[PDB]
Parts: sequence; C-alpha cells; structure tokens
Amino acid sequence: EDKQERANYEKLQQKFQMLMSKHQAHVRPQFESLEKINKDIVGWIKLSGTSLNYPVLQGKTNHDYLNLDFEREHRRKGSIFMDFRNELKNLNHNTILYGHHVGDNTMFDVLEDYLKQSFYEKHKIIEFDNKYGKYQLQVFSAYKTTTKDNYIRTDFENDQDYQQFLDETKRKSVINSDVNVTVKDRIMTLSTCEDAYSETTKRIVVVAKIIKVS
Ligand SMILES: *[C@@H](C(=O)O)[C@H](O)C(=O)N[C@@H](CC(C)C)C(=O)NCCCCNC(N)=[NH2+]
Repeated sequence: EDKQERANYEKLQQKFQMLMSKHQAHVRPQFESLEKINKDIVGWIKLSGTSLNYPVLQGKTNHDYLNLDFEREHRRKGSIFMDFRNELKNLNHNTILYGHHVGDNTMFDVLEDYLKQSFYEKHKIIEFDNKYGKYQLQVFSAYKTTTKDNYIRTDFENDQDYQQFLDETKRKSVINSDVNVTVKDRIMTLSTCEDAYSETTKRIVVVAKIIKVS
C-alpha cells in the first residue's frame, strides 16, 4: 500500500521516461499512451534531482483528484491535478496545479524547498509536458500564504489587471529571481492542498513563467 504507491509511481515514471525517449521530439504520442491508463491525465511535471516527477490530472471539479491517484484508487495523497477551469490546448494566463504536502518527500513536498534561495538557485527550471507541446517552467516567486483566493485566478480582465497580479506575485516572493515576466507571458502556479475540510491557513505557492519549448 504505502509502498505499493511508490511502486505505481515508479512503474509510471519509468514508463513515461521511455516514451519521452521512443518518440523524443513528439509529445502527442506520449500522452495518447498515458491516456489509455486514464483519459484524465492531461500532462506531466518533472524537476530533475527531486521526487517531483508525476502525471498531472484534471477532472470536472477541483476535488475530483484530491484523494485519487492516476488510476482512480483512493489515496490520502491523491494526485497532482490541474484546476478544472484551465485549458489544455490553449493555455490561460495562469494555469493552476495542486498537490498534497504530507511531508514525506512526495507529491508537492518539494515546493517548500523553493522558499530557500539556495534551493531555488539549483532548481530554476521545472519541466511540464502535455499532449500539445513541451514547456519549461521558469520559477520567479515562492511564498507561504494564508489566503485561499487571488492566486487562484485563471484568466484576467485586462493588461492593467494582470500587471497587478504579476507585481504582487513578485512582491510576495521570498526568493530573488533574475527571470522576467510580463503581461505578454503566460504563467503557471503550483500550490499545495490540504484534504477537504482539513482547515489549515498554511499553503505554499510557487509561480513560474510558462515557456513553450516546442
Ligand atoms: C486546495 C488548494 O490548494 O486550494 C484545494 O484545491 C482547495 O482548497 N480549493 C478551493 C476552491 C477554488 C480555489 C476556488 C476550495 O474551496 N476547497 C474545496 C474544493 C473546491 C470545490 N470544488 C470546486 N470546483 N471549486
């Protein structure tokens, strides 16, 4: 169970790695393949040298995969899942991703590490891939938060309105980044999540500039 869970992710991690090697350049086939397992698997997130290396889910709601893994089995750690509002094909300004932080170096435990500049330095880039392209996540802000909204905004009203969001995001960061974001760029937010009804004013958020490298 608690070790079978690592078995599954191990299997899958190794599976994904070979797919990303067989087809290489092409990404369309790697996910058409993962979709056989579960049609709700819409992407992959990986950070080399860490345990952050999982498939990303998406359901009709934001609690669909809270306590479910990629093969739809109940698990306290659920899955890493995209906001039910976000778009796979054509990204929104801000694509949100959520995942647990139970403290055993799995799922989104690694987000906490980004609160240290040192760690940020050694890990400025996170890989994100899906059925439509390869992307590179350029981390530029990491912080702890008590609020439950605002940083959960998919699309925006206008450049002025969006400009503010980027500015606050930057102001809230507890680490210095040499990246440069603008109302032009699209961003991705990584946030931790507690079980449903599991009150906790402590959340960790990581925001990055989304670069399509394909
Ligand atoms: C954990 C998190 O990181 O926020 C989890 O996704 C969550 O608490 N989400 C919010 C909802 C949106 C950010 C508005 C929440 O109210 N928690 C319960 C699940 C949300 C209910 N379902 C939907 N579709 N809003």
